[PDB]
Amino acid sequence: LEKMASIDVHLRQLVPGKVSEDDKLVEYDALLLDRFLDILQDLHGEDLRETVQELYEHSAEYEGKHEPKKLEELGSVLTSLDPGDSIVIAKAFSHMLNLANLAEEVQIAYRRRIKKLKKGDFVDESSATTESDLEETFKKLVGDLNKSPEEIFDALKNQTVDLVLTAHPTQSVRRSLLQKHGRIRDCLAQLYAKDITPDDKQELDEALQREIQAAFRTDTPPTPQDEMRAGMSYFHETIWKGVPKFLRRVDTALKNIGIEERVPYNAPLIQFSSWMGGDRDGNPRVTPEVTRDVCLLARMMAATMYFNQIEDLMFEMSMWRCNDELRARADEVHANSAKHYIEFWKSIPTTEPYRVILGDVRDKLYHTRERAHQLLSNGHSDVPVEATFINLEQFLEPLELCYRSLCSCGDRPIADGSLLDFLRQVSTFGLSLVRLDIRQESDRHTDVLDAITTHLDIGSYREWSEERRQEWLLSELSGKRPLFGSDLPKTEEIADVLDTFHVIAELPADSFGAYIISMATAPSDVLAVELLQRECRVKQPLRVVPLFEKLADLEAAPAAVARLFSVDWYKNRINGKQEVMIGYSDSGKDAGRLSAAWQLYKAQEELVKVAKEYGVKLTMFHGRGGTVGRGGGPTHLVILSQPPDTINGSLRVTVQGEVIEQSFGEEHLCFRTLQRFTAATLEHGMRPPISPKPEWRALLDEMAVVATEEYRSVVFQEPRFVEYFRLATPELEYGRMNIGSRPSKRKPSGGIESLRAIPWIFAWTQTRFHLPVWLGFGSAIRHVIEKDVRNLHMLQDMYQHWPFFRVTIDLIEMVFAKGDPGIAALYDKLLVSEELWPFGEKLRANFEETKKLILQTAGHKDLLEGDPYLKQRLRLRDSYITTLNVCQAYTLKRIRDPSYHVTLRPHISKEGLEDTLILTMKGIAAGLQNTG
Amino acid sequence: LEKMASIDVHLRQLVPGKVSEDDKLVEYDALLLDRFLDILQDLHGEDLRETVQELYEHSAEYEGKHEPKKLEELGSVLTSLDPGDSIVIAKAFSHMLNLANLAEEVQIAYRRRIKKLKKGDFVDESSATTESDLEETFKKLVGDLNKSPEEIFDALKNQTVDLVLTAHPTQSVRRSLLQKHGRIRDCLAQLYAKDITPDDKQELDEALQREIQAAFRTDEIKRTPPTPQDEMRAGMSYFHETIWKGVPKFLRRVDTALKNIGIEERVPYNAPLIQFSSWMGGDRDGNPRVTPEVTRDVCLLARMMAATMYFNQIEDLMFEMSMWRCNDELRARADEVHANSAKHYIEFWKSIPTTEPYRVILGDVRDKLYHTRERAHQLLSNGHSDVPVEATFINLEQFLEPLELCYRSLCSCGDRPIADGSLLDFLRQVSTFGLSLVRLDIRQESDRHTDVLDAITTHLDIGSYREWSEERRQEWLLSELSGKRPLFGSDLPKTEEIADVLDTFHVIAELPADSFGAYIISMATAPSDVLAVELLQRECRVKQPLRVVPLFEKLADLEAAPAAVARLFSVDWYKNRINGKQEVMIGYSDSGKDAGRLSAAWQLYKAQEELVKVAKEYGVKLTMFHGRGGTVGRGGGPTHLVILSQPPDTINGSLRVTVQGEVIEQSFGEEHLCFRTLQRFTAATLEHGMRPPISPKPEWRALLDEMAVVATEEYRSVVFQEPRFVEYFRLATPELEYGRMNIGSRPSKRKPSGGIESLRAIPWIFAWTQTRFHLPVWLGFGSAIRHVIEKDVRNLHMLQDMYQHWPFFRVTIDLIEMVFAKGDPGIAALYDKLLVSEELWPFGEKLRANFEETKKLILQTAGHKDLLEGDPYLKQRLRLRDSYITTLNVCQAYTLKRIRDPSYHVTLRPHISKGLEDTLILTMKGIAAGLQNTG
Ligand SMILES: [Cl-]
Ligand SMILES: [Cl-]
Ligand SMILES: [Cl-]
Repeated sequence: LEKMASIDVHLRQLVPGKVSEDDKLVEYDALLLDRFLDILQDLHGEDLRETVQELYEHSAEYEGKHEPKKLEELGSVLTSLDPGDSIVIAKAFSHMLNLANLAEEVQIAYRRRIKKLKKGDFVDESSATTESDLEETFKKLVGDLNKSPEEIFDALKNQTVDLVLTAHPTQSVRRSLLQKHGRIRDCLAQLYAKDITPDDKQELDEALQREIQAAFRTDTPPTPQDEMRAGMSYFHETIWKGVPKFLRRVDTALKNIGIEERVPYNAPLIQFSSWMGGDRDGNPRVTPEVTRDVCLLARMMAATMYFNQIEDLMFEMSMWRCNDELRARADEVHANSAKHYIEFWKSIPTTEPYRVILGDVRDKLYHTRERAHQLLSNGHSDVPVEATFINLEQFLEPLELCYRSLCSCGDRPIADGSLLDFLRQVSTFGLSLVRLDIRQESDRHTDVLDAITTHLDIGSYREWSEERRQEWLLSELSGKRPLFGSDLPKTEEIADVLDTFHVIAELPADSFGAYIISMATAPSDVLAVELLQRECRVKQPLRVVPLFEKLADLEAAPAAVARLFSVDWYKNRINGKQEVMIGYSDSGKDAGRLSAAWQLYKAQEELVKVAKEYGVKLTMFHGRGGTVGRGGGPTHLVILSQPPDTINGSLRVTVQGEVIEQSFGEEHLCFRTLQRFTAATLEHGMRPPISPKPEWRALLDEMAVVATEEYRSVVFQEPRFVEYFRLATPELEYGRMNIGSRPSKRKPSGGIESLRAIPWIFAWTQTRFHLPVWLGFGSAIRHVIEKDVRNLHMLQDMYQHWPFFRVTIDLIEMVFAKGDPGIAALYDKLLVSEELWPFGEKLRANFEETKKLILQTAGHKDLLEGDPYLKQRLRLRDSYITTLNVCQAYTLKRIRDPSYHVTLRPHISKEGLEDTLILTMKGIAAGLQNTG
Repeated sequence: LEKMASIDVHLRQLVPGKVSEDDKLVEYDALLLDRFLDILQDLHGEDLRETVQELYEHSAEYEGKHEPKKLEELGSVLTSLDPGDSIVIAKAFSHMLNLANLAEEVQIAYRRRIKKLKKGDFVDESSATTESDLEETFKKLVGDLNKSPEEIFDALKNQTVDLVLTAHPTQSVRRSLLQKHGRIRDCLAQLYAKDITPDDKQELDEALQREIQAAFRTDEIKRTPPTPQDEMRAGMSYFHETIWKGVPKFLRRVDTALKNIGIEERVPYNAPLIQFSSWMGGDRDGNPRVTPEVTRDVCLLARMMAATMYFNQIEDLMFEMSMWRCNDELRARADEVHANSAKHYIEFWKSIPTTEPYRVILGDVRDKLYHTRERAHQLLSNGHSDVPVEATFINLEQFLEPLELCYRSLCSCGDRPIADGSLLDFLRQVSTFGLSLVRLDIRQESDRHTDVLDAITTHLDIGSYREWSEERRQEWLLSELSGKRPLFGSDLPKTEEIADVLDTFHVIAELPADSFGAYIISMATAPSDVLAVELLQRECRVKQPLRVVPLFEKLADLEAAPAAVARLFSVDWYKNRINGKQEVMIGYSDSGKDAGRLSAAWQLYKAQEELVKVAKEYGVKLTMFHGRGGTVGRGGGPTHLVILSQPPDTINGSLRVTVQGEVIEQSFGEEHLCFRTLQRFTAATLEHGMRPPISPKPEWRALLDEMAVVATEEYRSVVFQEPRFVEYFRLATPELEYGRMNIGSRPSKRKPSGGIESLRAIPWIFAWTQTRFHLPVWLGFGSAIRHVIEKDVRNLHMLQDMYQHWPFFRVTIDLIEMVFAKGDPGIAALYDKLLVSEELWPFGEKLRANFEETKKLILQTAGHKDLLEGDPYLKQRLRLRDSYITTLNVCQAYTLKRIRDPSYHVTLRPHISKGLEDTLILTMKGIAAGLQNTG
């Protein structure tokens, strides 16, 4: 059984050097692959294992030298498989790739940092191995920026990082498999403890095989409640315990620069928001009942976690010396009816006052859970609302009383233990863990107000000009008469909108965040949501957040927001705070990526100018994809790259589902995520990036013109482009496939304009081509190099000295690292008409030229020259991904073309090609993670 | 703040050398003591901290050279304290001693073993650093005895270790304080990781200080002398702490060790290698607070604790059990369960689909567990329920069946590795803990049964069962058990005690057999006592009667015991009722209180010999239950040799031992300590079953018989013949204050009037353990060894041969020597000076001289010049503890003088920073926690 020696040789040939000396990635992945292949031999036979290992070896040789002969060598094997063998092989490479990710995570979490590797500039913030931790950021602020420790502390006090969980564009990984990945990571890490005993190591090996098999032997498009349940798992996994540890580390770093206070436990440095069950944009499956469900489910998970956390808190709080105030409350609580701690104590006596009060809190938490459960499964309760906590103050008040009393009695250290962590958990997570944003297209609000005005015999709000719409909406917001009643013809859509508002109205305000308007263009959209909110009797209306998607919408955004701030009603409703959302993926679908990047920098600049004008605190909400959508260290520089004063201590970022596991799956990875978001926000508030030189802005304006020209000329002007897109890519199968929880085309008939951003990026990411990400950069850089000899030098200056530019270029280079034109050529050869075959050749030439020009700008000879660790990990995944690519291509040809008969091979073991296609989609998706 | 330099100096003088090179004990206790003393300065002032530190330094100097001046300097400070400062200093030294204990536990748990330190004989089995682990025991059985691994495996399959939790004789430490100690041990251990980062180390320091303060600021006196339900709750803490998770880890290590000798099977998941029993809520012997309701309560409470733990564990089990390939049998069960109403996993899944059959079955089991928990809670809190009994698990088989279905099903499809994961741990936990975690034994005096039957026969006009001879008692009992007519009804004059007995039986009949073990008869002397319990059981309608276990306490009861047990096996009814299994109990503390220690030890070896002879004669499998104190009563490594020391064939794969409350924290408080405890019980049981100790040479037997005669003569001549002994015991010792003080949950004097004879064994041992004198343990040995050395010059050599080559003798002597390490005649003399009349002073002086003589003689026997010459690790830890205990000794002595004598006015000192009874209780609890086990 000498197969391990060969896979060892191929892994060492794929990743030759050591990116450090704790570089155990090759060792880790070799171990996981040996154990997996032994299990595979045991379950589906020797023949299956030999076939699989032959496929992987060819894949590694290809990712070695990129010989096109290797790809046909893979294909000859993969097409001769009957659907059963195809499914077993595809499943196998999916789990192998997953194991590579798990090993990769262990490497990242236990890679020792290097102090001597820091260069001293902003480039260090692009990798976790050199980025500034919390305290290095403090000493950067104190030494270089001449900020006082008091100023840093006060900034932290008023800072908020708000992380928004969004639905996975594909497989939102089930909670059970998250747990299994956790056990696998734990077993790996412990197996490499330089102190492990022989028996412990054997039992760890046996647990590792056991877990790999457990994950490999498990097989609707999950209901939005199920996907939400799955998306919330990271709170149980790492975030709940991780948050108080991080805040405590903030306290320590403050003590180490002379600050004697701790960060106030009620200061919302960390907040969590969710779109799961709230985003309705082109998703009729997200109903009012779905939103109510995920709201109550969230309140349930929160009550459970607080309930379970408060018993160990009750065990710790056994003191007797206390406040006069606390003693009064304890004697008060002692006057009542003790069912949830009989296993611990028959009853809580009055000489343990903290235990009395805390026991009453535990009882109210129990009634809170049971009521939320009763509302969820029925629609009414009988549990008195006064016997529960309804707002955060009812909850915080007795805990704060305990804290005051303990400090009163010289027991402050005890208070800074389980109690401080608990208080910080209540402040971070509230009664819901997350606050749900609601998202809907503006057009639906136009439809509702149009049915309303037509019903009042005043005309059609839709035909009205923007100014007339604003004037009517303003006259209604300032009036006292209601707008409509039950007597109102509602279409299914109009009734959905109003019913969603009624459900928001009947639920606690702690569950909701922002009302997000998709395709927002004008102030009347924002006023429409505010009016519909008020007239549906929502007592505390949500803050309305416009989403400006298209490029023209971005240009018109600061005028519309200034006009909104200028009207007295909206100015008194917002009370000096406004949140605006900009969409990177969406805008890229409109006008290419380079143009969306520069337009979003300028648009944020102008929005900040308006916000300073009217005295409003602006919060920029960064949607999905983009430069702000990356994993790990790059994000630190991403945040540092935003224009000066666009953050100002209030950051709101989408954590894309395709990165959320790499970011919160493990204890260390999670802690470092929270650390870098907080540190980059704090530093940016006190140390903005440089203002761009005037020639830099002129150069980017021209490049923006050329890049949007090329992008629209290929994507939108070419007549046969849509046919090519439907052939050289699995877009049709992705939409038909019940994969994306929502549908792809907003209007089923329409073109790419109506195609959503997620399938737009996905379709080209599956083929390792990524055209929506890089297209346009080529002609823009060619144009400026040819127009003036010196512009290359200017470009190289920007990449070296302008953070915004460096992060934009860095993203293009990274996406090219995940690209391989040869595989794309295979897709062309199998799936595209001969009439249309030369077209892909031209686009591929553009791919190569764009790659060379990006290298020239970054001063690099190879891709990712500055981040060898990431190059290593990506090169590792590519060996598995390439196999899922070839399998997906031939499977597509077999699905579309029943006239393509293959010489099948005999069944292998196990002692429908649609399923295999879905496997390859999920696999390739999991191996490429984030692109644009 | 250079105070740290002084406490470091004193600590290094107390423990000078290194018992290894991972000896960080002095570092550990120095760090903890520094942090504690800083907290003490911050809360109660600088003067309080300086006074306390001056006291501790003097205490350590005393435990160094035993200079009598140091004791008067301690007393001089301690008498001048007004009651407030007395409370603060006593509390302070209690928590400091606890920290010495915690540092000691960390040192023991992380001390690396040394393979080169093994000598190759049985002496190695007396210390954790050299004892044989499971695999070393296997290879010792295979190499030296040429046993096949299959024989070892079959022995393990049929071996059972049965550990019985009994009430702590004093402060059964509250669950909360156990948890704080856990956090402190973890901060220490993590603070010394040789790779730890600066911020982590700073935050661990902050957590350590925080936790030490948390423990110091909780009261440990007020409320009630905890109700038996509360004491049971506190006693059950070790299942949540370590035992629940600990059982499957140990069994898996057993599997690995079996693999390393060629055995490919695992220990069958239903095989009872480990069992737990409880007396908490069942022992009524001289304890009227333990009522029938108490028994019903602890049974149902235990059933709740078990259902809770299974409920929480089966959710992770449900996450692991996500397979789809399954058995035809399991697939059928999944389709059936799917036909029903799904309320306990909405946060996880809306409902369980049929393509996850293991999740279907496990979810339905989880539902049944929730109904069981809430139902038992309803029975406890009311008296009835409404939860249908068919919607719960009433016996262990309903519970085990679907889990075995999952295991069989998983193995059918080549998923055996998956089954040997979360599921195997679960099956072994169900088999070990059952539906109750523990089985409650009931214990009652035989005399109470005599009272019940006497009221019965008097009510029927046949005579008084009490006046009847033993043979007539037997004849009547035998005529009644074989008959078809009931014995009594409601029309029966019952005294309060008789009603207690009958209600106890009625409660036993109304509860599941899964909750009960053995009915143990205290002061058992004759077969009529056992037949009385069997009859009262049958006539009180207990459907599945408990197995009856006589407790032979007094020496004469032990001598007559094999005759009585033989007579019991010879009666056809009892023979067919017991079905070939019998458990008999012997009591080490009881026998020592009767006849001294040496005679009770030798008498118990012979008594076990004779009981085995009877069991082999009649073909019955005998189980010896070892009560509290004794040679079988120690902490840690010594138990390994203790078990190996029992007479051949007395164990035979079924061991039942009392785990005394004063040691249970040292044995089950920490992960490693727990694993090694289970390991040494299992390994010692297996080895004794296959490799008995040598049989004693005839001259060793004759010699021990002589020593038994002389030793009982001295012991009874001092305890029972000296008239003023009872007078002295009430002065030189806090026996009176222990009983009057609401300390021992039960009372001391059985009949309040009587002497030591009616005094229970626990207060008897305790009273003398507090004064560092330990008279009940060593008295009689002095004269015995003197007698045999004088009769023949050569007997010393014979004694020295026995200690070196006879395990029983070595463990007995080892125990006496260990108790002597914890003894100090100077402190006992201080108690004499403060509390004892002058005309009785020579009496104590004479007793102390016996103390000295026995000590020297014990040394001569063990071939040692210093105490504990062969176990420096134990000597080291004991020396460490004694420096703290001594201050609590002097304080307790002067506090006793202040309580008894209000005519003793002291020149008080001013109060320091922000009731002598509470002080006394503090000193008792502290000294008890530092001295732990003796005899
Ligand atoms: Cl989107
Ligand atoms: Cl639901
Ligand atoms: Cl006893």
